Amino acid sequence: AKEWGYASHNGPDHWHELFPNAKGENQSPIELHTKDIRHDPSLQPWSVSYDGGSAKTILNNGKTCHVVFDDTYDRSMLRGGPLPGPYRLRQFHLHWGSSDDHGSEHTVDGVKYAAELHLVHWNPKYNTFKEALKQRDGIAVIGIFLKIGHENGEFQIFLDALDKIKTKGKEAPFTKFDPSSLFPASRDYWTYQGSFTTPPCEECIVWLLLKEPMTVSSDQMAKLRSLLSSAENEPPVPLVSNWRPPQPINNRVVRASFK
Ligand SMILES: [Zn+2]
Repeated sequence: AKEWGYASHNGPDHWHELFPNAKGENQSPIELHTKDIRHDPSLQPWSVSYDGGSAKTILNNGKTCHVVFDDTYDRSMLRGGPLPGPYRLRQFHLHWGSSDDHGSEHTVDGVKYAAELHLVHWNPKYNTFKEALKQRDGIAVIGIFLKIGHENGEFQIFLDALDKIKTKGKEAPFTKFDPSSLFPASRDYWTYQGSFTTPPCEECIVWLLLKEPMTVSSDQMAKLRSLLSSAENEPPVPLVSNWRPPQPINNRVVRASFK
């Protein structure tokens, strides 16, 4: 089946061998150059209504750790911004690096953070997460950068569950958790259209990148890259890094919601 990873043989540069989309015009991530970004005053603020009761499970597919929500009906919503309507929250996951100096996927003015958080939502108008993947506005992603600093007690809630899913395939119950408690003070954002940063890299993403990072400690970052990519019974391979290099911007325009 689909065979990819982040190693030198199944890494980012070889993905296009098994997945064609990896060569489209609208791939992510990209690098943000504020000098080229104008403030679009037509952009409205965004808002969420998360039902912490919609959290179901936490799993380690060996590529990253996810947190799945019940998106079979309107429970945890995201609305506003450049969104044609409200979207359902499906899940979140992290990309990180080997050290605190790098790790994010998007970079601003040449600056890379320690990690990047992705909250994936989809448009109910398209009936079906699978069917939404076929539309340029099927998915909506909140992107949160992570910088090192004081320890985040909110984010810590989530980390205490990692133990239960150390290896690939693991999966455990994870309920009553509202990811909005991680959002930073400011809600100002960049926005552009792109794709998934993992195969099959569908170009169905409207991106909402926050200008302000959430802060976390190194102890917490360390915990994150202590997860294993190998299966429960296999030579333990640490999950060191799962970020994709920045792709070509092409003719895309990245709009700002702030001045
Ligand atoms: Zn992602």
